Amino acid sequence: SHMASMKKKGSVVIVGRINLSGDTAYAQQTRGEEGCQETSQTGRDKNQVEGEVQIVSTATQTFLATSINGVLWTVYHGAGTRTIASPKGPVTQMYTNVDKDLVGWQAPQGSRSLTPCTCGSSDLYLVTRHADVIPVRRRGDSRGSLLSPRPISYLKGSSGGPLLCPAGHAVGIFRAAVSTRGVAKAVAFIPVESLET
Ligand SMILES: COc1ccc2nc(C)c(O[C@@H]3C[C@H]4C(=O)N[C@]5(C(=O)NS(=O)(=O)C6(C)CC6)C[C@H]5/C=C\CCCCC[C@H](NC(=O)O[C@@H]5CCC[C@H]5F)C(=O)N4C3)nc2c1
Ligand SMILES: [Zn+2]
Repeated sequence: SHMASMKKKGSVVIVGRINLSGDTAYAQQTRGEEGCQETSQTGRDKNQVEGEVQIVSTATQTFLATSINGVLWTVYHGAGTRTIASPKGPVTQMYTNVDKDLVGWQAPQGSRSLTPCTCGSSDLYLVTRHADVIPVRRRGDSRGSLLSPRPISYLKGSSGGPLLCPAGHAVGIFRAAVSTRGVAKAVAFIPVESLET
């Protein structure tokens, strides 16, 4: 049967975190590939969630997700409409806006949220999936220039991650990057003003 064969997409799965709790940022893995794949099909994740910045994966892609205002946020171009695995099964998005490249699920129990920035700073810090902290000078409301131009491979797979102000508040989450000749020159982010409700 055609219809009896039709499968459902898996869930997004938290497979790690970027620990920002001390004086040193570092990535932690909390689930390997096989467990990720199994957890994606069942949607049941018994792992204890911690921190603000999660490493997340689908069957095919991996990226980041950041908790702000009690919502775990990430990019639509990573997560699409997918549910997220939780200790109680798959959890449906409570926010979806493809026009902002944004989705959100209720923050997992045990997680913490970052504080939205109110400083109006232009000195930003992008945290990557590799726990690199990359100085960015803000350009207007939703863009930023890299102070230090690195290869664009350094930024691949960090969408959903936070841009932070000097005090560690969330200014937005990383959405896109602009390069020239393969060197990253600027970034676009979803302002924290939209990361609420
Ligand atoms: C499908 O529904 C939608 C809805 C809205 C929507 N909105 C945007 C902007 C969009 O873009 C897509 C995905 C996004 C991306 O790659 N995001 C990053 C990442 O890391 N992704 S990822 O985590 O690897 C991944 C893929 C999730 C797992 C962080 C970069 C890092 C490196 C980029 C490498 C080369 C790619 C350069 C692109 N450049 C660019 O578009 O610049 C724009 C154009 C001019 C201004 C500027 F904003 C770019 O950055 N893109 C291309 N797709 C969609 C799709
Ligand atoms: Zn701030």
